[PDB]
Amino acid sequence: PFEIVFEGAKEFAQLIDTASKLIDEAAFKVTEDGISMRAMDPSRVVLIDLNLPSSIFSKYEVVEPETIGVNLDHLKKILKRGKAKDTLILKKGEENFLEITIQGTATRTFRVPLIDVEELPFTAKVVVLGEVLKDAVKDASLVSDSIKFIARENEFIMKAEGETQEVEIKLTLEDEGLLDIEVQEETKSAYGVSYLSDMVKGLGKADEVTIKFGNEMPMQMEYYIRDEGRLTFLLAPRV
Amino acid sequence: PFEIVFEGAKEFAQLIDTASKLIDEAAFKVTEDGISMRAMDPSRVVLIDLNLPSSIFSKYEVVEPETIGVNLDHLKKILKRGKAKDTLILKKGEENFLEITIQGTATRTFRVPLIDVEELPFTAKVVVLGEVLKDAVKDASLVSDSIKFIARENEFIMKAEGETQEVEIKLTLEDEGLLDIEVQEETKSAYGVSYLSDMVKGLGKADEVTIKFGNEMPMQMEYYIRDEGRLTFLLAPRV
Amino acid sequence: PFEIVFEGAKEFAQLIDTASKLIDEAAFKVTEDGISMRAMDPSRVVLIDLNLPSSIFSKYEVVEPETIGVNLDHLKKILKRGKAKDTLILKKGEENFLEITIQGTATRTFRVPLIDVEELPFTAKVVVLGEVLKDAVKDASLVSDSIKFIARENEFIMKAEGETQEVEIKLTLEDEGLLDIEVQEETKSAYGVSYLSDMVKGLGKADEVTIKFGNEMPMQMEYYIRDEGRLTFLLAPRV
Repeated sequence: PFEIVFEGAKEFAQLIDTASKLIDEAAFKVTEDGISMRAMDPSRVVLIDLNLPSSIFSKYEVVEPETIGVNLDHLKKILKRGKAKDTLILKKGEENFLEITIQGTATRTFRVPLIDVEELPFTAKVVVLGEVLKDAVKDASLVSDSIKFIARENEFIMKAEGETQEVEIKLTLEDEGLLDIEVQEETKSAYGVSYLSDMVKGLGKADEVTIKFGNEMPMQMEYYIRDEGRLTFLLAPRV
Repeated sequence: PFEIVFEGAKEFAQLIDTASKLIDEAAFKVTEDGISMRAMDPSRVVLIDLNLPSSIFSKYEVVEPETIGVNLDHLKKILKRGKAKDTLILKKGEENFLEITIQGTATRTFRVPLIDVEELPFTAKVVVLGEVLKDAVKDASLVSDSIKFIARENEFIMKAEGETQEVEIKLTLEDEGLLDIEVQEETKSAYGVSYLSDMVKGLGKADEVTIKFGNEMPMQMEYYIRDEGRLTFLLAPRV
Repeated sequence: PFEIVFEGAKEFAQLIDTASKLIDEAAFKVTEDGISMRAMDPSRVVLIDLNLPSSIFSKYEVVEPETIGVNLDHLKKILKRGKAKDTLILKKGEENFLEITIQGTATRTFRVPLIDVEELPFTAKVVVLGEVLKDAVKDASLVSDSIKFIARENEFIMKAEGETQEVEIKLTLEDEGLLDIEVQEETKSAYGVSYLSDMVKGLGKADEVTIKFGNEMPMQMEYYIRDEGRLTFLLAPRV
């Protein structure tokens, strides 16, 4: 069916690690154009959409298109064996088995059984640095389990208050953190910090994150893996 | 009342972290000259005297003098959010609330409720490197809960023995560790290693530590934070 | 009896640390030529043979030959106090006490009581990089408690399978990992991963490891500490 090679096994491990913090089971659609995966977290709050085009792979050969289901927690522990300079080879041919090869000084091939997996009018859009978003969520985690997103004409505010203390992060476009802001009407919404904590991990300091959300509306978070691999989250608002 | 800015949020976090290992509650006197704090550990063995002059702050503006009480364990977790290059802003104006702002790529402002806090003839003086003192205490921690301090005319000895093993550290002025030694009469005293372990943390390898103590007498340990900020411990002798 | 000095206290600590993961009690024979130690793991599966010649020591003076018994777990915690650039001095003279001196900025001398300790036709030989052997064992640890060693005329295979998954590492001399291979007849044998995990720790990426084993036969693993200090393991085959 296919032979797929990814340079930098550790970074691919982190990518799967990030997803594994929200999902445990997922089906990967392997086509001629790339690898796509759409899964949902157990609490049905987060929709994860991962798109890995062939351009981010050193070698991409798919003889026949196929959808495979893997255990991300199982897959993660194997991918963590790879170093930063290691080469990752994803081979599939034994009908119901996935070959995971970590190639560095030597060639180490894992053999994993495949499993059966069952397969918005945003009024505010902002583009923020991954660092700022990461720090803001962690800050909110100290004071509350809930973080509020506020977007005005020329300012973006992330605010969280608890029983005793409070944290607030304001961005006004003239700052380094905020790169772009497109707001139609004043937009307020609150989300679970615990969820945002998991989907914010793996973010680089230079990563550009696009956030779309509305009043009492789910938010869409999107950034790119190696500039071509798209990772999109759809987070439901806090009840 | 005041606006105080400190460059290097992580180092300030470590300073509060060090104190938090001995005290949980403390009152900070904020004057025109600097910030001072005098608190005592729960076991009433250690007296901590911290002095932070305005010279170690990038911006020091105190409109009106005031004494504020904070939870160091609470304060510590917030200050740990700051990086090494981060900017720390301590703002106070809302009568009973302290604003803690971590400023790096973006501006993140915490809001913390203030709490109500209730506010020797040394015969031997030595000046030792922070590294030597740190290593000696940790060495003593392996063999005993008690460490003995011995100071002669031209030698300084830290010795600890347990039930089975023993460690000894001798300094004779001609060594790199000992920089100065002023001893009137032969001086012996023992102290709790657990306490010395906490007050020795955060010490640099180049820090100069001045130790004063006497026979069956409490010891005074003092070194400087950024060459101007004075940190002084008063440790009672072992019973 | 002797005064022995070793430059690089941290590396010596790691050496004792590695052995301590297999043995808890051992007798060290100190002669004019070097220090040797032969002990066995509690489960009587592994024989450890350590040889430390005088050439790896900065100063080696043995007045009288002697065999001393120490607690490696006790010894390890003391040696961990030493840094990479620290100097280690092993002094013995008080008949039943060992002096352990860590010398860096200052001189810290420990005093430890000595204890009383009670003192193959290989058909396949391979020389492999320490990195490859380390990675292979860790890979096998994920899928099974048993790892199989296979050596053919011009290929060396380490294979492990569990209940659901499988890992395989093939080396064919033309690879970077395999440096030499001398095989008489086809050789197969299996060993416990848990044991191999402990004796593979401390291995460098550039270390050359010589492995000798036979059909249903114990394996001999050998590499060198600082090119002169020989460390040899004798691991029994899996039942």
